[PDB]
Amino acid sequence: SMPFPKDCSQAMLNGDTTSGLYTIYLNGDKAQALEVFCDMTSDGGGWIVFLRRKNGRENFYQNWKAYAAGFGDRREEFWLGLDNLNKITAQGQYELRVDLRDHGETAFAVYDKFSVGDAKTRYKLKVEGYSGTAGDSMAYHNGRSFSTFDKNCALSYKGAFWYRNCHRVNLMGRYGDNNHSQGVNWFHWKGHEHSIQFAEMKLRPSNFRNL
Ligand SMILES: Cc1nccn1Cc1cccc(C#N)c1
Repeated sequence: SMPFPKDCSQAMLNGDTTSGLYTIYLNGDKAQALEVFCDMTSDGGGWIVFLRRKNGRENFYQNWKAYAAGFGDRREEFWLGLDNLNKITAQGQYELRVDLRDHGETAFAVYDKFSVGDAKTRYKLKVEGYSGTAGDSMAYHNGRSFSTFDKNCALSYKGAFWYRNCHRVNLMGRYGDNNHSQGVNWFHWKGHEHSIQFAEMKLRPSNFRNL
């Protein structure tokens, strides 16, 4: 095993094959411990989950400092934090996976290249290299800074995202809200008038597929 695994891929190769909470260490530094949820089953596992929607119990209409730091219950609905995402994606070349489920239907999106810039970039999104079944709804968002109501799409849709004008993805939107663009949306799968029951966003090294 590795003593200070820097993501869920290094924690999995540590032979831990059960999904759940694991400690990772940013840059492999024992002083930068972070508790994460590892999805060890989806497409080979080793995924850090950074967003989960499943029941509408958690409030996602939260401010910049909350989106920077992270919030929620890692075992249920939560947001990992933009500072964490910046520090993880800085460690190497990461891939994004999005898993969606609604009334028994599932879809997914993978982006071969995924990064989140630091606070001086207002946590700029990079997403490239789409494959999957959900439809490429992140392309619209590529290169955009993060937006919250206090730093306006976040206000208009009462959510937070790498908003443009405004969204094709709104996975931090209002749970079960089928009103146009208000809900947990992935436009090129279920449009803007259908809030998705279950959503996870997760990341791991892009080279994991053949390591
Ligand atoms: C540890 C801590 N103190 C304040 C904010 N955070 C970050 C946080 C909170 C809840 C869930 C996640 C995840 N994943 C991250």
